[PDB]
Amino acid sequence: MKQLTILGSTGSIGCSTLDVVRHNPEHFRVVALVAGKNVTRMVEQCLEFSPRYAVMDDEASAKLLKTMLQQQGSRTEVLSGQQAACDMAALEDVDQVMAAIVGAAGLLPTLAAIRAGKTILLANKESLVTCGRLFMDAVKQSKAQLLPVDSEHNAIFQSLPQPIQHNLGYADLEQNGVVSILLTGSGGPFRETPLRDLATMTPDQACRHPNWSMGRKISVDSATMMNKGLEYIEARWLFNASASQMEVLIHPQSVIHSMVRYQDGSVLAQLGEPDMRTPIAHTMAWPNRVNSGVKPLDFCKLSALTFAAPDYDRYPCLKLAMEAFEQGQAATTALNAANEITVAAFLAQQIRFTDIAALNLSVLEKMDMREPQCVDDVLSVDANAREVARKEVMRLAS
Amino acid sequence: MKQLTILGSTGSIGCSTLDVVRHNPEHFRVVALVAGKNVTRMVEQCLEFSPRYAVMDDEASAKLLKTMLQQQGSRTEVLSGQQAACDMAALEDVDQVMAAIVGAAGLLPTLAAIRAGKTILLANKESLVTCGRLFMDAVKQSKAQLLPVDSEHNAIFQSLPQPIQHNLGYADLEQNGVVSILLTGSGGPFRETPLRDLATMTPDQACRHPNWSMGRKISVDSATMMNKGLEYIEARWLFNASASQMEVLIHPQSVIHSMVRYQDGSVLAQLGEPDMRTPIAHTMAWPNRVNSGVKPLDFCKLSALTFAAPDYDRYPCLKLAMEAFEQGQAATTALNAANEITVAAFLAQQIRFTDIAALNLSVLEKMDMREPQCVDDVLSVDANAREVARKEVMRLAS
Ligand SMILES: O=CN(O)CCCP(=O)(O)O
Ligand SMILES: O=CN(O)CCCP(=O)(O)O
Repeated sequence: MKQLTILGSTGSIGCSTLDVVRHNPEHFRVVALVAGKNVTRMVEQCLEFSPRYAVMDDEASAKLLKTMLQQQGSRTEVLSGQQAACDMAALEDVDQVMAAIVGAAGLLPTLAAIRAGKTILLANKESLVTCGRLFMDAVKQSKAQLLPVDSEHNAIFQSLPQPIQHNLGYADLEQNGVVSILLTGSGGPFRETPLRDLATMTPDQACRHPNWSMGRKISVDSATMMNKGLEYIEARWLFNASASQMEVLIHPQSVIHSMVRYQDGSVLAQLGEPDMRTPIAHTMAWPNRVNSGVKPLDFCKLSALTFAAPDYDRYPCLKLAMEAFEQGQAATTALNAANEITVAAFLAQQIRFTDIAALNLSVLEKMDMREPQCVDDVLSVDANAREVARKEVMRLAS
Repeated sequence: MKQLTILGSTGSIGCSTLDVVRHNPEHFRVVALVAGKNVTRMVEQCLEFSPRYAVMDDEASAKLLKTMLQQQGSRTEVLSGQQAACDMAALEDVDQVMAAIVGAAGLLPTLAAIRAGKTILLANKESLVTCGRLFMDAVKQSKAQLLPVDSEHNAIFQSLPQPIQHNLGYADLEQNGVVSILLTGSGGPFRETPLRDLATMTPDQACRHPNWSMGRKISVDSATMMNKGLEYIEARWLFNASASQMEVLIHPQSVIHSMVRYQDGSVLAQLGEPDMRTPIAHTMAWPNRVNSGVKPLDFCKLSALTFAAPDYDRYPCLKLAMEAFEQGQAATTALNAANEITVAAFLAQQIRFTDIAALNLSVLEKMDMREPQCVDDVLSVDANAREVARKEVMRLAS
């Protein structure tokens, strides 16, 4: 049996993970849950799965949680704060850590799992994006295996040969017959919205994906295709791909999740319901398989599958991300940080949908700092870009 | 370097194989070519690749070939007949045998390659279909590895886990996380032809596939979906799949070549240009890859990808094949044999398109023989069904 620390347990991916545990009680045990402020969701999960430990980011949420747990008589112990999360990620009995915190705040707990040599179920793209080569070196240095949970990188992983799967980020694509990695592709809810209407789209419209049901941050990123931008950066580290070994396609139907192009002309792809339980279950059971709760994809009830090149006038954030990778790690760390601040500002009705790409661009220009040489440098660049992004947001606020 | 005997070299798959050798002269050498009666094509191939040996099925064709080769001064030696083909398949220096003869006539040379422990690039579905468990036992008994060349089984193979790839036909699908195998799917050139017009379709119309450019036999089988019927039978042996582990879909665009359904909801698929060089190159280079001459699939210039359940009123041959597998090996051997005779009769303008399924059904009913216990029994059943099918054809001739 394999035992779990879930980072970001109350989130969309966290809840999907627990649903896989739920369907496979004889294969998977949760030792620790880590979350932020959603106390009701966390109390549901603690009462259901009886984890050894539960961590909340702030102490007030931890107290509310503990009060309810000791009333019901739960054996689950409650802690709070970032260091507690890092300790939960490194517990001896833990085999796998689901890294599903949103944003760069997930970085330190994820790195702690990595240093403890844990199998990392990686669903926190912002951490690899913001940390890059330093993240990949921490993985190589330790006994840890990365297993991509994000739907796209998971599909790529499944469609890659074993020498790459077993040496992720360090193996040579070309020697293993890989020509390129095909990153798809939904296009968001406004793929067919007139360009000139984009600025009037509300947070609720942006968070309503036709196919996916995920968190608000990721839904907005899908709308701007910053999600694909972040995944483009991440895929380059995870799979050791150059710019010429990356293609980005829009696939509106979200059936194909991504693909790998080989030298003989073959393209290998993963398909399925747009449901995170599938890629999560893939990583948790790898190299075997388990039921994930997701039913068989019915090919006779599908929409016709299409593809299209991304239009950078529609999706300026994609351009920003792809070019940030070329500009280096400081620009990338700062882009991620800015986008966290501007997406939050959009969701809090402080700026418009199209202001995200505008202010992200502005922050990048105003950033003037050196390439990070360590994790502390990554965090200084992050914190600084957050400060500049907050100032820029105030630039377009009522 | 790997060295080749090609069985059926002058055919569509044979020519596609030689094109892969052509693009990879430093990886692949042809020791022997085996063909039938197409002397011009065979002389082209002998003069180009300078094989050690060339075999033609009849002695008159061998003579015409030899006359031209010794005029030009070629070192290639010419032989004729079936036993010669079997010897070519077992030469010491041969590493791989492309089994690309059409029909059950390919059986004996393919079995000779198998007994010699050769890597079998298997593109002769009629042989496995007609020989079944006996074929798979010959493979298991010897040192031979099957590598499926047919576009569909190749796609399945690429989309299967390594434990299955390395123990093909004997490994358990369910233990390796496989729920089912999804066999696709073109539907032929008459997929959208009114049912009532099918009977007026000519051989030239039947042989014009929108996507594939292959031999006449396989093109007619694609039109009736007997191709899928034969591939259904073959896939059950190759992948150790039961009836409940097989799904058959129409995919009109021939981009997806087939798929594998896993327990967590994942579906793995191979995609590409509908071009046999790709699956051929996959098998020849396995577990590595080579350029096959096929260019990268352009997803931005594709038709929208669709799927549909097969309609047995449109494709009665599919029903015949799927039910023949249940009826056992004699019925299957006899169905294949009948279909070879009736497809030939259709191409020779002796019967109509729709007469293929009718006479195939008739032959099956008239067959009354025991399940084959050995290869000789397989050939008696085959020869007998050919005789009955010829008689039935005469039933509807002018
Ligand atoms: O893990 C799943 N995702 O990343 C969501 C994909 C939505 P997009 O294709 O619009 O980025
Ligand atoms: O190897 C390639 N084929 O089998 C040709 C497929 C044509 P179909 O899908 O109509 O059977």
